Amino acid sequence: GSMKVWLDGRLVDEEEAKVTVLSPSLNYGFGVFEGIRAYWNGENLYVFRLRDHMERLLRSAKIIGLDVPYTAEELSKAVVETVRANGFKEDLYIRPVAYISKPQISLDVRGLQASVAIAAIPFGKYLKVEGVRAAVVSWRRVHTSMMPVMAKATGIYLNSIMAAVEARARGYDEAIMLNAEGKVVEGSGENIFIVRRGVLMTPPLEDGILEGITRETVISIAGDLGIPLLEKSITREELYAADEAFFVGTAAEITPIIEIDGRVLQRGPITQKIAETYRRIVLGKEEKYLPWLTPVY
Amino acid sequence: GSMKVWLDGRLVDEEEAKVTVLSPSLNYGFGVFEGIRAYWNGENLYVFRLRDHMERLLRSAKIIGLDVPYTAEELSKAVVETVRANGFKEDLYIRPVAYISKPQISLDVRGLQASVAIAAIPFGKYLKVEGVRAAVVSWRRVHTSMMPVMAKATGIYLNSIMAAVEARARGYDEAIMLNAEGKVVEGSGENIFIVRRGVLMTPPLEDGILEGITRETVISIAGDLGIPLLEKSITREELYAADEAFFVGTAAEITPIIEIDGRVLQRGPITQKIAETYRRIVLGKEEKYLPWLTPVY
Ligand SMILES: CCC[C@H](NCc1c(COP(=O)(O)O)cnc(C)c1O)C(=O)O
Ligand SMILES: CCC[C@H](NCc1c(COP(=O)(O)O)cnc(C)c1O)C(=O)O
Repeated sequence: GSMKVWLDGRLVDEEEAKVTVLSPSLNYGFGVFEGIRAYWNGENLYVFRLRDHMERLLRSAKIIGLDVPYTAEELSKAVVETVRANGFKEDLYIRPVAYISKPQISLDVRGLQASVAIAAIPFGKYLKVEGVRAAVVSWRRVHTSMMPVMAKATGIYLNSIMAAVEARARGYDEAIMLNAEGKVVEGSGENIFIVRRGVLMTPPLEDGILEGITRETVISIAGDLGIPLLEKSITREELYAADEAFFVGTAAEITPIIEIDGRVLQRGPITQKIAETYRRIVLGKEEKYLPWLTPVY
Repeated sequence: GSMKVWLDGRLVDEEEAKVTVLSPSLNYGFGVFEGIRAYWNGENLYVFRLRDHMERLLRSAKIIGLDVPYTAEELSKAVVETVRANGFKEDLYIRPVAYISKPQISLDVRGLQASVAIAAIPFGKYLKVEGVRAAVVSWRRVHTSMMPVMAKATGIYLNSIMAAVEARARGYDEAIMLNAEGKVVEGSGENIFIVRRGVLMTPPLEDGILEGITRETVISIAGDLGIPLLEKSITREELYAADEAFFVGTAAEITPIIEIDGRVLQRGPITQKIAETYRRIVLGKEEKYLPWLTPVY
């Protein structure tokens, strides 16, 4: 067992895909990354919303001032080449990461050129498919006036780490974070939805959350299924009182939340319908959505 | 030209001191680092407050939940061995960095063991010794309720990057950041002092700043010199109206601020006295302080 990894145009062994410990990306949290799934349906391997993830990678890089010298098209091709070169025929999580490979102590990162690495890794479920127990954590989500939280920027994730570790140490599966204004915004690595009186609600972008591609997927799904949907701020009380709640994300997929700070919630019907639909979409069984699947072979 | 670098007990070439691009330290800003100077006085090479920096490295790691399997003593010896092994006889900036060397997508970083790398690099002045022009930037310093800013934690520095880049792009030498409550707290990589009516003032730790070892040095210096000193919050207006102001830091040393957002300040007498004293201290000419100098040879 040793898989290949794309790195600035070249396939190398995992063991050779390394960056100097003096990199300002390692020292100062200055890079961007992505999370992309590929699903095996029995007949092919499909990368889900590949192009969308690669355009977001570049939006992230533009947001933080990182120069990524590749286009979204190149990056997309790179993913396909990398999955091929390994001959995977199973569910993958794909990690592109863009970082500075030059050693540099100076915070002045102007004019640097990012490298990109892409790894593909066998991956099953991230959260219990039957539902997870969640805790609102003491750590607040980092705020837009301090760090650009809408970007999937590496240094921001120290915030997600504090959150994730705190919930897990206390026995739970996942953290929920509030923003600076006390609104429910995000799991450590998931966007969040609740259902209240048959309306689906998810915090708006302006609340300071990652603009998740799963989130966006679920918004279209709700459009198709005729489920009324509001992008509206959510408070802790609404979460405690929700008829249902669930997390969404590339790794997380669609996962029900069956407990929040000891308050029990049903594994609910809207969650279930959305989870079933999303599975059909990613496995290639919904014709309308095939433009979002990139065949590897 | 190729220098040696300490890495988990072993001296290796810079080119071999590399970490997998899948490291949660690279992907999620989860590590800690230090900044340590060594000064050449003509007769020896002295590392300044080595032990203090290494104990802070470990406080940082304890703060963010990173397990560093070395003691401050070991880390100190490592620095000396590394400077020796390179045979430097000149001014150095030393970068220890503690990070996770295992590849890992999961945010669950519990139970991991950090590696440490230590590099030493020739280094002269960071900011113009005659004084710098500074701008209060649009980016706020990250807040304690979101990230542990008192630690020298890698992912936090994306905040310092946004600040430093913004000031430099607009033509200035350095950024000043306000905290969430609007108080002047820190440069992108410096603590800040002002002098108002002959009293030296620097923001208190609780304002959300790095507990700088230079800052601490200057507080003792002021004690010795009989300069009244307050650890008190500073507002923008006080900075505009200061009789003098200056930045301090390992890299920065003691640097006057001669302009803030177009408002001119004198290169002042207290700044000068503190800069002259600090130089004498680090070059070994002040007997009282010799316990803070570690001879390399
Ligand atoms: C492992 C870190 C989590 C990681 N990010 C997913 C993620 C999301 C949802 O984003 P999307 O639906 O675009 O996947 C929301 N919020 C955060 C903090 C995330 O990490 C993931 O790649 O799934
Ligand atoms: C290159 C990043 C700046 C870096 N940190 C120094 C530094 C200080 C002052 O700390 P000390 O006096 O302990 O050095 C204050 N504040 C910040 C944000 C810093 O980066 C330095 O190593 O000097």
